[PDB]
Amino acid sequence: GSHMCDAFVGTWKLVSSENFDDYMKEVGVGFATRKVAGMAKPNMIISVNGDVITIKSESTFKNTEISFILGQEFDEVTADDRKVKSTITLDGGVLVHVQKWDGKSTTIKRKREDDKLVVECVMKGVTSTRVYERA
Ligand SMILES: O=c1cc(CCl)[nH]c2nc(-c3ccccc3)nn12
Repeated sequence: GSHMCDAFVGTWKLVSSENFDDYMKEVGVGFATRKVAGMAKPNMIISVNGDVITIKSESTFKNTEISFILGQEFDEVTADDRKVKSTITLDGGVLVHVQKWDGKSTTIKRKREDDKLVVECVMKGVTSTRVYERA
């Protein structure tokens, strides 16, 4: 077993969002993508197999999947079609995901809080909070 498995593994559904449109604006997502992505109610599937973590997002907008080893940079094509260099670490029980592209950076933190999995996305000074519960 691991901390990761106990905390995060499973299937999660989006229950609330705050400031997601504003976050996407800051990131540079265009109007039509923001509108359609903002309507999505994704299920997010986290699994662990050895050192490899997989995060899969299924929605009516886009289905995405990343697999990675903590601390090891990888190339990620985001749902909004940015080509980014990503590194994900586990810091004090929080999954911290940094994406770098075009001289820009954004950080996505995923943590447990009570029965929720809380996703905080930060771009410059703008934060969006997305709350998931077990499916
Ligand atoms: O709703 C979002 C938005 C972003 C980045 Cl824009 N990333 C993200 N990751 C997740 C998520 C939620 C639950 C489990 C795994 C991942 N939700 N989520």
